[PDB]
Amino acid sequence: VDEFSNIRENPVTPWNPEPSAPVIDPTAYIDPQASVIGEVTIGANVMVSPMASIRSDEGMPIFVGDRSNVQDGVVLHALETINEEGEPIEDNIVEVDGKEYAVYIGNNVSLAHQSQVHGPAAVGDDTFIGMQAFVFKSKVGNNCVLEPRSAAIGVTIPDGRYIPAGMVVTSQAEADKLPEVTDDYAYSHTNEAVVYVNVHLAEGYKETS
Amino acid sequence: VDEFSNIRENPVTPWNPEPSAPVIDPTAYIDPQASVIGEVTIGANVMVSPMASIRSDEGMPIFVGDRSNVQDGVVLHALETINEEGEPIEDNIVEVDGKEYAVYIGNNVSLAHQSQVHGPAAVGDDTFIGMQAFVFKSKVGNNCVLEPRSAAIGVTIPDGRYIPAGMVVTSQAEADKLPEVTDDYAYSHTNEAVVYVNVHLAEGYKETS
Amino acid sequence: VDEFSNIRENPVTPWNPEPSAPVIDPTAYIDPQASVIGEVTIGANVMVSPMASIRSDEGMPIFVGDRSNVQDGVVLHALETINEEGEPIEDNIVEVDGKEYAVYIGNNVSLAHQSQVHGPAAVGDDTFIGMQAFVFKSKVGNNCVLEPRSAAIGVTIPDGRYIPAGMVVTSQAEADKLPEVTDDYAYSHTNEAVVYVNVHLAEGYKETS
Ligand SMILES: [Zn+2]
Ligand SMILES: [Zn+2]
Ligand SMILES: [Zn+2]
Repeated sequence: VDEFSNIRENPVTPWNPEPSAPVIDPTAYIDPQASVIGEVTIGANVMVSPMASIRSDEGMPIFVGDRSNVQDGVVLHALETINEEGEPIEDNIVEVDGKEYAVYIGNNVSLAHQSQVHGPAAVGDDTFIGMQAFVFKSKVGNNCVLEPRSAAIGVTIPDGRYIPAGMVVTSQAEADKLPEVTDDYAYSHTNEAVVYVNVHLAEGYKETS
Repeated sequence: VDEFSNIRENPVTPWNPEPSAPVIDPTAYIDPQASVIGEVTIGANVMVSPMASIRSDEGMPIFVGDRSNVQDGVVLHALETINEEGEPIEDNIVEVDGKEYAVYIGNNVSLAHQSQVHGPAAVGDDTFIGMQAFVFKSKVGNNCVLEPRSAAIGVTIPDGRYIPAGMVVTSQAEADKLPEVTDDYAYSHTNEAVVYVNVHLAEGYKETS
Repeated sequence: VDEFSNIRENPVTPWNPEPSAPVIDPTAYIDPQASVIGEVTIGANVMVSPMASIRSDEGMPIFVGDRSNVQDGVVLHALETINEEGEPIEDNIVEVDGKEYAVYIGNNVSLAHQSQVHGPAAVGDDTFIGMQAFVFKSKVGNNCVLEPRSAAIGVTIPDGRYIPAGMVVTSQAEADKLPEVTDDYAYSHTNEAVVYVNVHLAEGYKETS
C-alpha cells in the first residue's frame, strides 16, 4: 500500500553517474505531499507546500534561496545541463554570480500556486511569480512581479518590472518595454506580505512534524 | 518512509492562535492523494480528486458546498483574513449572505481539473469553473461558466454569464459585458452533467474505502 | 496515517458495472506520488512523474503509448463515454485506427509539466504537448508541437504543425492555418530529446524501486 520517501536521490542515468540527495536547511518545511528529488538546495525558512514537485534529475542543480516559498502544485524542473561526453550544455546553464545552476530561485521569492519555473532559468530576489504563471529560458530580475497567468519565455525581465496578468512575453523587445513597479501599483507590496506569511507558515508547520 | 495524514489541522501562527481541523461530511469523498488542511468546511456528496490541495492556513475559512467537486490538481487558498491586532482584513473577506469566508464555493459547483480559486473569492451555485481557469478577488455569480483557461481577477461576474476560453477578465467594465449562457451555448448543460457524474463518483469511491 | 495504493481500480458507478485496474508495462515507471486509476493502458518505457493524475473513471479507456511521458502535475481525464442504457456516447469517443478510446496518447509523445489532455482527445505520435498546455475535444496530429500555454479545443491539428505559446485554438479555420514545423523552428528537435531523456529516466527510476 504505497510505501515511499518524498525526499530522495535522483536516479543513475547517462548524464548522472552519481546520484545526489537534496540538501535542505533544518528550518525549511517540506510538506509530506510535496516531492523533492535529486541535486537540490533548499535554503532557510523556506515553505514547500502540498503537491509541489522539485525535480533535479535532468538539468541540475536546482537552488531555492532563503525565505522563499514554493506553493501548491508548483513545478521546478530543467532541460539537460550535461551532454554525451559529460559535456556541459552551456545554453541550458544559468549563471548567478560565479555559480552555475539549471534553475536558480533567489532569496525572498514567492512561487505562487500552480506556477512553474523551468530551467534554464533564474529568478532574482524579492520577486513574486504569480499564480499559474510560467518562466522558461529566462532571467527574471529582482523586485519583479509576474501577475497571475503571465509568462516570460526566452527573455530577460529587468529589475523592478511587472508583467500584466495573462501576458506572454517571448521577445527581448517586449521585455524591455514592461511597466515599472511603483508604490501605487496593485502588486507593489504583494511579495513582502507573502514572504512574511510563508516564513511564519514554515515555522508553524515545522512545529507539527 | 513518508508516514502522514492528508486531512489535518492548520499550524499555530501569529494570526491563528488555535488550530482547526477540517469539518467534512461523512458522504464526501476525499482522495488519499488530495490534501485538506485547516479551517475548511466540505459539504455532502462532494468529490475531492487526486492532487487537489485545499489549504485554509492563511485566509480562513474555506467552504465547499453540497454536491460540488474539486478536481485533480485544483488549489484553494486565500490571502490573510486577520491582521496583527487579530484585526479582520475586510478587503480579503467575502460575504455570502450573513456569513464571512476567505473562499466560498457554493452548492453544485464544479472546479474542473487544474483550476484554482484564490480568496478573497466566492463562486455561486451551479457554476462550472473550467479546466486550468483562475478566480482571484472576484465573486462569480450562480449559473455561470468559466471556459477552460479563462480568468476573473478583481471583478464580479453577473449571474448567468460565461467567459470564453483563454479570456482574462480584470475590469468590472469587461465583466459587465460578458455573454449570456443560453440553451444553445456549447457549455449550457456542462455543469449539471458534471455534478451528476461527480456525486456518483463520490459514492462509488466511498464504497472502496 | 494515510495508508493507500496509488495504482487502483475505478469505482462501481451506473456507467461502470465492473471495475478495471490499470494495465501497466513492467518497463514503465509510475512515481509513488503519481495517481493511476481505472481503465488505463500504459505502454513500455513510459515515465509517469510526481503529481500526475491519470484517471479513467468517467470516460474510458485512457491509453498512453510506448516511450511517452506524463510529466509532473499532468492530468488525463475524460467526459463520459457511456450513457444510461449503457449507451456509448459517440461524441465523446475518439477513434484511433479501429480502436475506441476516451483519451488516446500515442507513442513517443511528451505531456510536459502541468499540461492536461481531456477526452475526447487523441494526440498522435512524436508530438510535444508543452508546459501548461491544454488539449480538449481535439485530435492533435503526429509530429506536432504545442508550445507552452497553447491550447487546442474542439479542433483537429494537422500533422507537422505547431501552436505558438499562449495561443488558444478553438476553430477548425484557425487550426487549418497553423505554422509548419521546420528544421529551423525553435521546437523542431524538442520532442526527440525529451523522449530520449524520459526513457532513460524511467529505467533509472525503475532501478530505485
Ligand atoms: Zn522539464
Ligand atoms: Zn495563496
Ligand atoms: Zn474531467
